[PDB]
Amino acid sequence: MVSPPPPIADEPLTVNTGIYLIECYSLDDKAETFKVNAFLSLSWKDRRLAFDPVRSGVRVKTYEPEAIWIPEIRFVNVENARDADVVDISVSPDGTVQYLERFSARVLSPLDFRRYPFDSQTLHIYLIVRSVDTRNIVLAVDLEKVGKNDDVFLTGWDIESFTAVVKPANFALEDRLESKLDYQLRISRQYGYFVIQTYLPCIMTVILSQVSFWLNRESVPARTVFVVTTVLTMTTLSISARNSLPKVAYATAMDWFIAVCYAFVFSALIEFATVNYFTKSQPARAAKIDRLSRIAFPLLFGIFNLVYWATYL
Amino acid sequence: MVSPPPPIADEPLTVNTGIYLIECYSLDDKAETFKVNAFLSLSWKDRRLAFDPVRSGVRVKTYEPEAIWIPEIRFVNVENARDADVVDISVSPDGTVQYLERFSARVLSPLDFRRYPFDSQTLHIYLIVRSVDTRNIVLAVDLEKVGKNDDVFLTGWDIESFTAVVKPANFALEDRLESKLDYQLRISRQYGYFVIQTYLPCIMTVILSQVSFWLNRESVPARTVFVVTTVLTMTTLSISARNSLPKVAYATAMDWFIAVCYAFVFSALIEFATVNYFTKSQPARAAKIDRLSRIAFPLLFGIFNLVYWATYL
Amino acid sequence: MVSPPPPIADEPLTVNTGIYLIECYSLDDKAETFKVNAFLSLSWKDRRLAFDPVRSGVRVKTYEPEAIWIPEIRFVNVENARDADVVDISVSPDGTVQYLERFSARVLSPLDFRRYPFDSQTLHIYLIVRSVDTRNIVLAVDLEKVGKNDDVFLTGWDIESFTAVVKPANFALEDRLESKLDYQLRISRQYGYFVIQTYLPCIMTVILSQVSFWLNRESVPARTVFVVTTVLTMTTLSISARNSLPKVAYATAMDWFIAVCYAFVFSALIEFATVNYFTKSQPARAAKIDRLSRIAFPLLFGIFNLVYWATYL
Amino acid sequence: MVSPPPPIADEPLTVNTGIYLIECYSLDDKAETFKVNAFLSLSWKDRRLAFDPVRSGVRVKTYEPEAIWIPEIRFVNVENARDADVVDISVSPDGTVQYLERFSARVLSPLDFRRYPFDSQTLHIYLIVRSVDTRNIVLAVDLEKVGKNDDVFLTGWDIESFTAVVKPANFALEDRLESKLDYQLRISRQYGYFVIQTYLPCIMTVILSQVSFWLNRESVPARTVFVVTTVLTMTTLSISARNSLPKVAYATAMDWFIAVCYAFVFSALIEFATVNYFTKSQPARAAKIDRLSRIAFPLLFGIFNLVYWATYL
Amino acid sequence: MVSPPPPIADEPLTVNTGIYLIECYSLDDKAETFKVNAFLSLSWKDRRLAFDPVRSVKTYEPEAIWIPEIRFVNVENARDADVVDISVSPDGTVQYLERFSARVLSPLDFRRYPFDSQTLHIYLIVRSVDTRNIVLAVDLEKVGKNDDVFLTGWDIESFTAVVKPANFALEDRLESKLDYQLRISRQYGYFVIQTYLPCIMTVILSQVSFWLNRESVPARTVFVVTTVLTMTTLSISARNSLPKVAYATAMDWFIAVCYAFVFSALIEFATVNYFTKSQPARAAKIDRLSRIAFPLLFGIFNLVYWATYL
Ligand SMILES: C[C@]12CC[C@@H](O)C[C@@H]1CC[C@@H]1[C@@H]2CC[C@]2(C)[C@@H](C(=O)CO)CC[C@@H]12
Ligand SMILES: C[C@]12CC[C@@H](O)C[C@@H]1CC[C@@H]1[C@@H]2CC[C@]2(C)[C@@H](C(=O)CO)CC[C@@H]12
Ligand SMILES: C[C@]12CC[C@@H](O)C[C@@H]1CC[C@@H]1[C@@H]2CC[C@]2(C)[C@@H](C(=O)CO)CC[C@@H]12
Ligand SMILES: C[C@]12CC[C@@H](O)C[C@@H]1CC[C@@H]1[C@@H]2CC[C@]2(C)[C@@H](C(=O)CO)CC[C@@H]12
Ligand SMILES: C[C@]12CC[C@@H](O)C[C@@H]1CC[C@@H]1[C@@H]2CC[C@]2(C)[C@@H](C(=O)CO)CC[C@@H]12
Ligand SMILES: [Cl-]
Ligand SMILES: [Cl-]
Repeated sequence: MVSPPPPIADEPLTVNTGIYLIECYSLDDKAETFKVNAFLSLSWKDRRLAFDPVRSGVRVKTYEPEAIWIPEIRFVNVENARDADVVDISVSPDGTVQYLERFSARVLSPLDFRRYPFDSQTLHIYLIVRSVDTRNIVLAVDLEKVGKNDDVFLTGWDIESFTAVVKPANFALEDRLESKLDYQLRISRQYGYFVIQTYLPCIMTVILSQVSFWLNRESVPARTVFVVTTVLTMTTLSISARNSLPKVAYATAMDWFIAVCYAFVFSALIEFATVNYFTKSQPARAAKIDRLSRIAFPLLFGIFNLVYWATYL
Repeated sequence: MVSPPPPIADEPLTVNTGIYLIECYSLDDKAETFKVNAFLSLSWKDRRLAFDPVRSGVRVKTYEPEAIWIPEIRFVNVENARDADVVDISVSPDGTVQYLERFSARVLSPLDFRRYPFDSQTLHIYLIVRSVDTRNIVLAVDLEKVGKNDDVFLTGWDIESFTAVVKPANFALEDRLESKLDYQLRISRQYGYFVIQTYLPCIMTVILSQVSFWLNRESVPARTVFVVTTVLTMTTLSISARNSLPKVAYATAMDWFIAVCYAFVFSALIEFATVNYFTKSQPARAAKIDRLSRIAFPLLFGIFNLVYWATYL
Repeated sequence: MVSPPPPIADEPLTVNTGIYLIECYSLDDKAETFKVNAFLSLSWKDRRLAFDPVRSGVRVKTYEPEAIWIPEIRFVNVENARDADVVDISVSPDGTVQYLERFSARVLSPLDFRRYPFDSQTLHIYLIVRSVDTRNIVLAVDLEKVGKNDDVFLTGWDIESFTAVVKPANFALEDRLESKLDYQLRISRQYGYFVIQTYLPCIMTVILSQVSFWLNRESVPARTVFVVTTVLTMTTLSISARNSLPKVAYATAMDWFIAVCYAFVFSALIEFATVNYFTKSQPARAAKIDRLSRIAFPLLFGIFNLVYWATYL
Repeated sequence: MVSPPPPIADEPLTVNTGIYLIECYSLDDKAETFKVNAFLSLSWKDRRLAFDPVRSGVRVKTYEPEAIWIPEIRFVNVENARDADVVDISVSPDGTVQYLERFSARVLSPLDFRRYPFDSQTLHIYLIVRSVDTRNIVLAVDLEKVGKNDDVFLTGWDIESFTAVVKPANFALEDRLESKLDYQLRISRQYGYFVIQTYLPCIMTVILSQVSFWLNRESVPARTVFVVTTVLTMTTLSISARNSLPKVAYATAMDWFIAVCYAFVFSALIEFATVNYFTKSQPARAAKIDRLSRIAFPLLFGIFNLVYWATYL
Repeated sequence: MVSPPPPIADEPLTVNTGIYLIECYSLDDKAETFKVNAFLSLSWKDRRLAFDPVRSVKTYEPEAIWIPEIRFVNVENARDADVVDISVSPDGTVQYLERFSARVLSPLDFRRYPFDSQTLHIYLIVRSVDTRNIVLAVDLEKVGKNDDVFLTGWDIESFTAVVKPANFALEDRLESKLDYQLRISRQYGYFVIQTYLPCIMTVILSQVSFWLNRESVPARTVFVVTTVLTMTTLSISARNSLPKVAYATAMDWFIAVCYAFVFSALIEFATVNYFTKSQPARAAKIDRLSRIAFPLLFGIFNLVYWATYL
């Protein structure tokens, strides 16, 4: 068929859109993609399909997508074109078409890891339509048709809300009008897992590094093993932790925690080296160094943990 | 075509459903997905298709799916629309259509890892049908048509039973009635593998850490090597083990075992540090500490193992 | 079309089947799947297609799959429906259809790792056909049409034989007769690779563990490094080795070898701890322990290797 | 249909091409591939489609691709044939066809890692068309139709520009003329990530290796632990780092940095061995060695870092 | 349609074949597969399609005329092909041209690895129909490869075809098989700096132990033990890149000899330590000789090895 001609001769055709999330899975932090399976509902007026509700003994009548003109609606931030199965098409006596499909798609949406792993994100799904030569087409949001099933889960996340920005973005693209809607899924990460995946190994490794201050200054190899193995452990945990993320330029909150832990551990190494350096000559100085490290380190570390967990919680 | 109109003018069309599991594979603990290949059987009454068994020399007659109306049956908790090959369609003289297809699909079903690796799960397969404007459609379960092939296996699991909840869940979705059935595959994990993957390295690492109490207190480096390497081994086993699971918020039984082992090992480190701290001044105290530790540690560890394996077995 | 009517009115239609392996690749131990690319040949009698060999000056005549009835043959133990390209269809004057297609498929067949890596397996490919309402259909095996190309290889394996069980399994399924053939690919693993992947690191790690008995008893740290590092090496090799297999409940022969090596190494640890425990008081006892160990350990290990390699070779 | 015949009887048909990047993702350094989703716009003259703008009350008129001849345009440096959805086809009264599709494709384009990770690249997308026997076909670039969406991101790169080389490469291939255009996406890597992934572990490992010069020369085991563990750490970081790249023949800037760090650390090992060799006889020599090393090493390292970061920044 | 009937009534129809490599990527050493994207060109004589050039090239759609079913043997799935052109000649000569991509499965010989050369094979095959026997041939004009073809780890020597095909019987029909051969040689330098250097340096490090004071037993223990475990790790790591081949590669030999030298250094340290109190002259002599023999035997070994495999 052809696009619905304008009654006002100069009126844009608006398509009322709605998405209802059925399934949400495969949120890939490294790929910054996730997979979604949902209903897409579109609704518009085409009087050419109108009919008398009394002369015609049918109350609605239903068409197949090949029978009538349907607007070409595309997703923007997606990897391939979605896979969709048309579910239903119902026309009204006045000519109002209500189209309903179920689709799955891999959406590509960038994440802000600065606050990670205490981060919240807004996943975006951009709808777009390109105007034809006969008529301009404009997108709109039917709030009645937006929502998500209750059994929608992201195993690592809390799902806050799924909403749409009602006013669309209309703009020129290659000499035609495009209309783009922004659906927004707000989510916040469940950080507890990482607490026992990285934060505990780091804190315990720092404590282990601090145990060296209580060993006899003359047993140099023991303290060497402690300091060195704790340093290498810190480095390994750092690299391991950053291996979960994409190659982002900035630093995450976990990056800061790990870097400060590395500071404390390397400071323990420098302390061990200084004390050993002063052990023969000036044993009073070395002894005082151990005494102060033994008080300062766990105190500064406790204060640091307090400021950090107070801040990011 | 269109849906069969009701004879009672107000009667819902019920679709008799059945699933027969043929193949079950690719149970991914991290993705909380598994792949299934089975028969789907549907059966309903469409009088329009009735025929004279005598005038028509056929006792059944068979149609192609394009020939007759077939209800749109969808899976809910699936990643993509299933891949199906229609196997057979048999109409009865009275108009009873019996439809049979074979499908494969990737089902997405969440797992409860709290008791892991001693966990049981119910994998769900939700069938759903959406009512059309001419008639409401309702799902039901033909028990004769439910089951699973004997050579169905989950390499890591024992399969208990495959049953269906007979009463469906009917609800409103985007202004239409939907009918949902819940097929339930009950399975229980075979934990033995993990016993030799994680639990043994942990137990042996604890014993190794305890060996340090029997080394001469003056040979500080040896005990340092024991304690430190055992601590780092415990940390490595913990991280490694938790790397097999999805980012669940809670803690598994394995988490508890590993955490208690880590408690014992780090406690052995603190013991070595205390003994070394009291070795020059008050050697009687240090000696008494080792004397008691050699009895307490393996005893508390044996008791703990008793409570744990007694509980989770 | 429709299925060939029976001449005996009560005679089952047999389909003569054959598979000719062209390519065999991607044997996945963890997934218990492999990919196969082969010929499938079917042969049956449809009198409707018969013709006079003299009146018709053609010796065979060939049809397209859409032209004639073709039996719906399905694989059982497969992940998706196969991908098939029809190669040829030739009818005989008497009505004998010979159909030939080339297909690729991902077959799922469980492996028995108990004897691994000295294991042999039977990979299964189950063919099946479902009876229609007009006639019962039964599978059979045409040995002339079974075989494999000589350049068929599964890297890391010896291919013994590819045969078929001639008598099929006929059984009732959802009120219809099904006919199932069992094609069997017998293979045996090439263990030599693992000899240099796991067995040598273990044997050398045991020898290294035994070196500790010859170091001076007063150099406690050296022996500590030996015993501890060798123990951790054993643990690492065990975990690494079991990482190649699926989560099987049982233990493989490699598992037994590694476990016995761990027994010897941990026993060397206990020996080092005992000798160190008796080094100050009763130096004769410790000396005797080292003296005996230096003979017993490598002897018991040699005998063990003798029994093991004698058994599994 | 067939291609538009030439008016000059000898004139080549040019197709005006444009690509508008919508989505850019999955830049795989190891595979040297990336995935792209964009608009492809083609424009050519087919006087067979001309029409009177007055007799025909329409100003453009739009066709389906099956209705009219469309040039076979292929990508060269792609893995599979692209996936395209035709978006619009608009003819002008003069016969000017404007075709617009949206496609996704996996482009294969080699990278120059010599300056990695301080590298810039030009990703190429080569368009090509093969001439038919009725007419030669030539490609051209419509600058109005080239560009990229503002929300185009490579989660690790700065995108400089997306341009086209206007003069195409025309050449003979298998006895027909081929016409090839070169679209060029210029990008430059964000190296900061690697600074904290590899460069910091290396620098800290070097400093740690230098700490050994300040330990008492008599505590030989401590210095041994330092030097040896730092050497193995350097080796591990080197291998790990090169594990991110494809098997390129040449050496990267990171390769040079790591190799120089390895030089400094192994030189620290040789220094420790020499000092230990001269510790009993000629302690003055050993002392002089440590005294000089403590000044030389960190100076040569500082200067080295200055030249390196000055050069590659 | 049906296959072209023979003019001699008993003559086989030959199909002139050619492959032109456009794209070559994803050579997987572990899977022994590679991916190829190329032109396939076929040429044969069908007089039924001949025509008077004066009364009337002319081009058909593949559905319009009979086209021979040509299959690849050593492939995982059937290729994906887009027909590019079909041109008939006045005499009936059909020239068909398609562009295809396929994942070819071809075994590699790792014995000389990583100094190995390989011949990747692409086997074409055609099955004879009941009306006529079909035989394959090679149109040299139609064989080649684009210049910008690269294997990101290999030097490409040549791409040629064996002109004489292999004809044989398969399930009661004649099959005709062509062997296209892509000769390549591996660029070993990467492995030179991935494994061989860590091995050589690990051996040197193991040798440093002979110069430490014999009384400092723990230091030498650290050297020997860590160097041994490093050797083991490098061996396992290296063999993790290859399929589970039965035989041994040249890298296997280099790593095995390095392991021999390192474990020999461990045995030397243990012997010296065993004789340090009683017979210190013997231990001293052992170190004296070792310090000369080890680096000499190792240098000579490297000379023979790199001389041989280059
Ligand atoms: C920072 C630097 C010099 C600059 C690089 O070579 C790195 C070393 C690391 C070890 C440091 C050394 C400076 C002197 C220190 C602090 C010694 C002292 O207490 C001096 O009395 C003990 C450890 C030594
Ligand atoms: C907990 C803390 C201080 C707070 C952090 O720096 C961590 C260390 C770890 C080592 C501990 C130390 C406190 C004092 C201990 C218990 C010593 C004593 O028995 C003193 O009698 C031996 C080991 C020492
Ligand atoms: C097995 C056990 C007890 C049970 C767990 O606590 C683990 C320890 C590990 C260290 C063992 C100890 C038993 C006594 C041993 C063998 C000592 C003796 O030869 C006594 O002469 C040296 C090392 C000691
Ligand atoms: C390079 C070489 C010989 C050649 C291989 O066996 C490797 C060793 C490594 C240890 C080196 C040795 C040469 C002599 C050195 C430099 C000793 C000296 O200062 C000599 O005064 C200390 C460490 C020794
Ligand atoms: C090969 C064997 C015995 C057989 C297995 O238990 C493995 C050990 C490994 C350590 C070897 C030992 C034999 C005796 C050696 C060579 C000692 C001597 O110099 C003998 O004087 C030092 C290291 C010892
Ligand atoms: Cl579905
Ligand atoms: Cl393309």
